[PDB]
Formats: sequence, C-alpha cells, structure tokens
Amino acid sequence: MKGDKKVIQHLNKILGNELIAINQYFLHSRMWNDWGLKRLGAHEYHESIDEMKHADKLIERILFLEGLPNLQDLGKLLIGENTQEMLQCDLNLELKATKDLREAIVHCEQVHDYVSRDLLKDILESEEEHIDYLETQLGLIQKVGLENYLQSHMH
Amino acid sequence: MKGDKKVIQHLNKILGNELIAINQYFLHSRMWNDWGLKRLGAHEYHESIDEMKHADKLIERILFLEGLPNLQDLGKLLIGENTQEMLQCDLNLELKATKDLREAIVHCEQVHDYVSRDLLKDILESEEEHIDYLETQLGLIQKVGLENYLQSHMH
Amino acid sequence: MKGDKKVIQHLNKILGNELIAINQYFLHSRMWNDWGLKRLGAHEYHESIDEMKHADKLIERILFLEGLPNLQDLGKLLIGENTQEMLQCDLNLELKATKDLREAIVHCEQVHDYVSRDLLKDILESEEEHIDYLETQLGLIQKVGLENYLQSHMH
Amino acid sequence: MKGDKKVIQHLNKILGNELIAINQYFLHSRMWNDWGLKRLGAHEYHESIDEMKHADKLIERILFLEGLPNLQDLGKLLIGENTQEMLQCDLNLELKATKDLREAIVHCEQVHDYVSRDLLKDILESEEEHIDYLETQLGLIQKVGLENYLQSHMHE
Amino acid sequence: MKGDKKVIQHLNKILGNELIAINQYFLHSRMWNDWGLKRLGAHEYHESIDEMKHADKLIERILFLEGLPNLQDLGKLLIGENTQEMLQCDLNLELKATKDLREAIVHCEQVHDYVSRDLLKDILESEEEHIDYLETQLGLIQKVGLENYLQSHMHE
Amino acid sequence: MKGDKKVIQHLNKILGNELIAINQYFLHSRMWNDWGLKRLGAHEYHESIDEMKHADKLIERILFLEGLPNLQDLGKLLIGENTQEMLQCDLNLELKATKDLREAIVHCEQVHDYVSRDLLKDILESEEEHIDYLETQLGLIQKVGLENYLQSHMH
Amino acid sequence: MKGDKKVIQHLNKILGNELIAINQYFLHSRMWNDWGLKRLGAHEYHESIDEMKHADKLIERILFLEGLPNLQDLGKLLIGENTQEMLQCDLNLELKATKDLREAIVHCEQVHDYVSRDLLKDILESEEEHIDYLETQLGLIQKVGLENYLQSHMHE
Ligand SMILES: O=C1NC(=O)c2c(NCc3cccc(O)c3)cccc21
Ligand SMILES: [K+]
Ligand SMILES: [K+]
Repeated sequence: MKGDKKVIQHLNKILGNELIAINQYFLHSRMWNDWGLKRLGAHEYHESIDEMKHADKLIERILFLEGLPNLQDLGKLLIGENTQEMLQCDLNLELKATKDLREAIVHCEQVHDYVSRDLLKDILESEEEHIDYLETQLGLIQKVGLENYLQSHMH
Repeated sequence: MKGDKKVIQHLNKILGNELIAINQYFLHSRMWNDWGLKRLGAHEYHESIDEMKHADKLIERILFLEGLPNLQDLGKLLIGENTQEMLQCDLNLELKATKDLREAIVHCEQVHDYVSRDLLKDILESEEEHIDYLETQLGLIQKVGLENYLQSHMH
Repeated sequence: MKGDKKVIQHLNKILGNELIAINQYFLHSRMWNDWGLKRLGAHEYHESIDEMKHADKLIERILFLEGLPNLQDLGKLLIGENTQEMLQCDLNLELKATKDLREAIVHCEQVHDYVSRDLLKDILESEEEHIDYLETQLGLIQKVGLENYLQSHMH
Repeated sequence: MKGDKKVIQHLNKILGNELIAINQYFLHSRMWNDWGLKRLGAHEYHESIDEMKHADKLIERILFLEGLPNLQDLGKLLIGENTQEMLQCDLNLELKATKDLREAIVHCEQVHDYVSRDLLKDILESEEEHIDYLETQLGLIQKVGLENYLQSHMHE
Repeated sequence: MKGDKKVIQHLNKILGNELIAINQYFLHSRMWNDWGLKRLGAHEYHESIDEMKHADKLIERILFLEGLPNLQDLGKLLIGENTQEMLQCDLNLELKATKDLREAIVHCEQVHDYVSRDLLKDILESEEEHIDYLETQLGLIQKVGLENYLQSHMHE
Repeated sequence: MKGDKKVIQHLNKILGNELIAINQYFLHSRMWNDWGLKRLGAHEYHESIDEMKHADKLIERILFLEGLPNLQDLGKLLIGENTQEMLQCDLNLELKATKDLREAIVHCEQVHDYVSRDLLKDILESEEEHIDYLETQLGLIQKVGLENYLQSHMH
Repeated sequence: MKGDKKVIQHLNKILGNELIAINQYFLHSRMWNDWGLKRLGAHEYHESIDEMKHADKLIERILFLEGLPNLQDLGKLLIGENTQEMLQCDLNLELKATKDLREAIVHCEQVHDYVSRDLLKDILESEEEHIDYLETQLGLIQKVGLENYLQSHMHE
C-alpha cells in the first residue's frame, strides 16, 4: 500500500535509532556479564531484545508501505566505561529517541497515517518505560551507594 | 438500629483518621515504587489496603446504627520527602489514631455498645501492629544503616 | 522525566475527580448493601475499585513526570438519598469527569505528551462505559418500574 | 448441476427474506442489549445467527444449481421501537417468510427438485419454531404484564 | 449519551462499508468453496466474520451515542467472477473503506470524540491488515503463477 | 408388509444402479492407487462404500416389503482410461442414477409409500453431493491444469 | 585473561561479518514475509537468530580476552531484489565469512589459542551448513522451476 514518503523517512529514522540501541544495549549487557554483574546483564539483554521487537515492527510497516527499510546506516554507539556511565549513555540515547518519535507522530497525524502513529505511540510508551527504569537506577546509585547498587546486581 | 449519637461521632472520627491513612500510605507506596524501592512500595500498599478494610467496617457499622458516614472531610496528609520522613509521618499518624481509638472505646463501654467496642479493639490491634512495624523499620535504619536499609528494599 | 507543568496540572485535576468518585461509589455501595440491595452494592463496589485503578495510574504517571500527586484536596461528593438519586449523582459526576478528560487530552496532544494522552483515553473509555451502565439503569427504572428494578437488585 | 430457473428464483426470494431477518434480528438484539435487556438481546442474537445458517445453506444450494445468489437486494427491515413492537415486527416478517417457503416447496415438488424441497422444509421447521417463540413471548407480555416481562429479561 | 450528529453520520457510513464487505466476502467465500478452493473459501469466510465483528462494535457505539444504526441501505457489492478479480474487488472495496475511516477519524478528533476515534483506529488497523493480505495474494499470483496459486488453495 | 409391486420394481432399479456404482468406483479407486494417485484412490474408495450403504438400505426395504432384491443383474460399468475420463464416467453414471431416483420418488408419492420416498430422498441427497464433488474436480482440472490436479492427489 | 592482539582483531573481523549477516538475513526474511513466502521468511529469520548467537559468543570471548568488541562498524549488506538474487547474496556473504573464519583459525593455532579456535570451528560448521542449505535452494530452483520453488515456500 503506497505510503507517504516523509512518513517512511521518519520510520527509517526511528529504525536507525533502534538499531543503535540494539547494539549499545547488547554490548553493555555482555560487559556487565563479564564483570559478574549478571542481574544488570540480564536486564540490559532484555532491553536489547525489546528494541529488536520494535525494529521488526518498523521494518514490517516500512515494507507494507512500499518503502525500503534501511539497516545499513548505523549511527554512533554511546558505550560507557563503568556502570554509571553506561546507564547514562543509555539514557542519553533514549532521550534522543523519544524526541524523534514525537516528531514522527506529528507528521503521521498531519497526513492521516493513523496506523503508523499508533505503532510509534506504542514504541514511545516502551521507551518512556525504559527512561523510567534508567532514571530510577541512577537515583538508586545515589541513595544506596555504588558498591551496594553493584552488589544488588551480582546475582 | 438507632445508635448512640456520640458513639457515631467517635466512629466517624476514627473513619476520618483511616481515610487520611489510606491516602497517605497509598502515596508513600507509589513514591517508593517510583524510586525503585519496590519492597517498601509493596508493603506500604498493603498497609493502605488494610486501612481500607477498617474504613469499610466503620462505614458499615455507622450505617447499621442509622448514622451518616463522613467520607467528605479529609484531614491533613503527612507526606514525607524521603524514606526516613515517610516512615516517621506514618508513625505520627498512627499514634494519633490509637489515641482516638482509646477514647472511642471508653465511650462505647460507658453506653454499653459492646459490639462497637469490639470492632474498635480489633482496629486498635491492627494499628498497634502497624506501630510495631514502623518502629522496627526506623530501628533497622539505625542498626543496618540507611544505605543497607534502602538496598534491602529494592527487590 | 520532567513533564509539562500544565499536563501535570490536568492529571492532578483528573486524579481529584477520581478521588471523589472512589468515595462516592464506595459510600453508595455500602448504602445499597445496608438496604439489602446487594447486587447494586456489589456492582457499585466494583465501580469504586475501577476508579482506584485509574487513580493509581495517574499517581504513577505524575510521579514519573516529576510532579507532586495531590491526594489532599477532596471535592464535593454527590450522595443520593435513594436509588434513582444515587444513580443520577454518579452520572452527574461522570459527565463532569469526561468533560475534564477531553480538555486534558487536548492539552496533551498540543504539547506532544502522547503517552499521557493514551492513559487519559483509556480512562475516558472506562468512564464512558460507566455512563452507559448508569443511563441504562435509569432507563430500566422507567421500563420495569422502580419496585421491580429494586427487586432485581436484592440478590 | 444446472437447476430449474424458477427454483433458483424461489431460493433467491427465500434468501432475500433471510437477509432481512439477519439484520432486523441483529439490530433488535443490540437495541435490547443497549437497554439492559440482556436476555432478550442474547436470544435475538441467536435468532440472527440461525438465519445466517439458513442463508448459508441457500447460497450453497443456489451455487450448486449454477445460479447467482442475490445478496445485493435488501428488502424492508421491520424495526420496532419498543419490546412488544419489535417482537411483533419479527412475527410479521416470519409470517411472510413462511408463506414464501410454502410457495417455493410447491414449485420444487412440481419440478421434482426433492433435495431443494427438503432444504426448504428444514428452514420452514426452524421458522415455525421461531413463530412459536414469538407468539409465546407476546402471550407472556399479556399474562405477566409488560413490566414483569421486561424484568425477567434483564439478566442472563 | 448524545453523540455529535456528524460523528454518528460518519459511523453509519463506515457501518455501511462493513455491511457491503460482509456480504461480498461471504459470497466470495462460498464461490471459492463451490469451486473446490477450500483454503481461499475458509480464509474469506473469516474475513467476513471479522467485518461482522467491526459492524457489531459500530452498531453498539451508535446506539450508545443515541443514534440510529443504518442496516437498511446496502451499497454496491463488488463481486468478481474469477479468483484474481475477486481479490481485486476486495482490495478496491478496502481502499474505499480506509479513505472513509480516515475522514471519520479527522472529524472525531475535531469534536473531541476520542473513544469513537480509538474504535475507528482499531478498525483501520484491521482493514490495513486485510489490504496487506490482498496485495500479497495478488503478488503471489504473479510470482508463482495462477495455476500454482489456485492449486495451493485447494486443500485446507 | 406387502409393498406396491411397482415401488418394489423401482427400488430394484435403484439397487441395480447402486451395484454398478459400487464396482465402478471400487475399480476406479484401485486404478488410481496403482498409479500412485492415493488421494483420489482413497476418496473413490469411500464413494464405493457410501454406495454399499445405500444398497444395504434398499435391500432391507425391499425385503420388508416382501419383494426379492435383485443382486444378479449387473448393468454396464463405465470405466475410464485416465483420470478425467474416470471422473466423467462417474458423473455420467450419477446423472442417470438421479433421474431414476426422481421417477421412483414420483411413484412412491402417488401410492402413498412415504417411507420409501424418504429413503430415496436421502439417497438422492447423497448422490447430488457426489455430483457436486465430481463437477468440482473436473472444474479444478481446468483451473489448476491436469498436471497440478494429479500432483495434488498423489499423497 | 589478556588475549593475543591479532586473535582479538580476527574475532572482531568475524564479529563484523556476523553483524552484516544478522541484518541482511533479517531484512531478507521480512521481505519474503511481505511477499507471502512465509516458509522462506521463517527459515531466514532462524538464520538471522543463529548469526546472533554466534555474535554473542564472539563478543563474550573478546571481552574475556580483554579486548573491545566492535559493534560500530557495519559493512555492506548484500540485499537482493528477488528470491534467486537474495539467496545468491546470502551465499556470497557466507563464502566470504568462511574464508575469514579459516584465516582466523590458522592464527589461533599459531599462538596456541585453542579455545578461540574451537569456538571458530563451531561457527564454521554452522556457516557450512548454511552454505549447504543455500546451494540446495538454488539447485532446487533449477530442478523444479522458480514458480514451483516459490509455491513450495508460501506456507510454513
Ligand atoms: O460524606 C458523606 N456521608 C454522607 O452520608 C453524605 C451525604 N449524605 C446525603 C444523605 C442525607 C441523608 C440521608 C442519606 O441517605 C444521604 C452528603 C454529602 C456527603 C456525605
Ligand atoms: K415482579
Ligand atoms: K505445482
């Protein structure tokens, strides 16, 4: 079904953000596992898988709309060197992702692509839940101390 | 069955205290959840539900006694800004609640409303168990230290 | 995540409406139970619980957006003195609630808070279902007569 | 297998009646549900589904006989505005439906289309059962009073 | 709860489209079954049932909004006479249906009927999924050839 | 119970038709199996068994009516030499069979043998279902092509 | 445990090949699904997941050896426009992948990193199974014809 060209551009931009996040979260996950922080590693793995699910839906929507999904261009991964930096890198990425999602929703609404808007709203809800998680973890580090925070994520 | 007017007044006073506690505990619960202190959030949620159960029994008793349950007047919520303060606000509210319960029981006994006395005694038992819990949490903050106390209430 | 100040104001207004409804429906429920109209009492209890669930989600959203949920200011309960009046009082409350929900949604859309919009839309769907129920009951009182209507809600 | 042209016309006429009944009963059902008369709404929903089943068999038969099932021409829905009227509208429709079924059976017998006759007889049995239900409901309104009758149909 | 008059008109227009689709898909289904293409017949039957579900929700919404659901006016059925034509007729109908859904959503948003908007959005998602299916089937006829495509739809 | 002589003659004629069909379908079934077209062989076997069931009921009815069932006179089998011819031969046989069934029913109705009429009507319904199947298969040969049609009946 | 720097370079090169394959196979899967060729889509999805598992093991090994896994540099995806081209693009990628795996194993053996060699051997066994599958599919297109090949991959 022939889609709006600018909608497809917006969907590919969001897909590009999700592809960064997949790799960034997967690497952070395996770094935490290598350090013995297996609870952080598992949670970050599941964040990576969630982003994959969003990417899948975007790819499927772009193909339905007769566009070409762009899996070739990969933007800059924000990789931290320690736990606090890795969480902050994830948060910085998510805040850019939600800005782009809002701009895409505006355009979908203007051209009456209400199904694409709904898909993007569902993705936005997931990303705001991730922001909540990340803000909460950074706050916990300040409240319980870094050593305790890391201890709680060993097992 | 026509109840004693001053009994009904006392029952409405206790109901008023329970309505404050329902809202105070519910908000404290959701603050703790928002901060990632989910064990505190869950326990405080169940404290809110317990107060709802007491309020239900008071409302039923007042209606049986042909009085009007007052759910309109909401007194001052004591909301803390950190875990230590939230627990102490709950304790301050519970100590006022038990004072009012004792005065209500005195009057029930004087006018031979032994069933209302028994209901208030059961509520007083629950409130003293809550005081025990709160005093114990504040003691644990001292004995294990704040960072450990908060850490223990993350999961 | 810092929310829009007016969005948070609107969410607190909707929360205030839900807090009125919780208490109004809970009292109406216990009045109906006291009168032996147990089917009305049970259904109205479940309406109270449904409003509690909405209030919970609003409180959680407000806190995530770094606002202060207002559980202190309780507006006017609309309490009836007989079944038709109680049903009409619930309906009057719901009609005010849905007007406020629509105004809140308009503002969320304007400032691109699409997740808050979605939460409010879900609440609005529940409130219109409650309006449907209430209008239906008032219609049934006319169709089957008040005595039969009450009879059908004894058990 | 090429059927008799007039048999196919009769089958399409009965199909036409069933298509009216499907919509009329479905709308009546949802009206009753909207008023809180859920027992009437559920029963009328099942009457709509039963008509759908008859329509299905007529469509299948017409196609087997190499005719064209007519789902385009929808006749007049008899929509009532209160319970007694809605039941009476259903009854009025069914009485027309059974007259048409009888005339179609006559013609099937004359041209020896005994399988089409048997299908129409089965549908006629269902429609007479519906007439029994409807006459009974109208009678009950008279016997128990309208308010009680509606009361008894609030809950499933 | 009295709805906006133009919202109710839009809802009745979408209902009208769904009523066409119910009959068109049901007839196509039984045509395919009669030809021995039972997999197409079953899938098209389920498309007819899906449209019935949407019609039901629109009828319920219109009644809640104190309007009159229009089940009397049935527009033009697009009946094909071979598999490719039947799929194309379904697609042509769906494309008209989604245009009307979009215009109705616009108006619901303007008058703040956000619940009606959400219902129409859900229906639009289902109809775009149907367009996906239909475009895919037409594409497969081109890729695998018509004879193979039909062969693959003989058996369930 | 003494039956009408012409009714019994008609029932024996229909029985004769069924006996032809039993053998014709059984042979066609085993030809298709020998050629590796097992789905056609199985379906045609079940057509043979269905005709056996009809023959059984006719024999039982004839005997009840105190006639002599004729299993001796076997009419001409219509055996094809390839799949399309075999299907067409079955259809030609079925078209003769249904003509004879209609004539038999006319006579049963005239002499008020309504039970024999009902048995013949049931047999006629089965035979028209078989006609539907056969016409459909011949149509499928045209729609999917002979090679594909045969391929679909291998397994 | 400090690994050999050239081993880590080789592991990152193989990881880079796996990252290309994950995306190429995922896109090819979703293209085949969009075309209704669901059996090809499903199989290609599972090929993508298999490459993800290999990438995970490589990342884990690189981190254990105190290297930095490179998930940033993504080489050229080879995307086909039709089924035959997509299969050949996958095959071309796999042949490059196995050449790089063999060179990595040579170097692991030279510096006595026998555990890294064993990991790469396991990945190579999987990649040669993928090559077997791809060569077989291309051969089946020649043996049964493209239309039949595609037909056989419509349904899972
Ligand atoms: O909080 C409240 N508890 C009540 O009972 C109440 C009200 N009662 C109205 C009423 C009066 C007399 C008999 C009745 O059956 C009901 C009105 C506003 C607020 C409240
Ligand atoms: K009664
Ligand atoms: K083939």
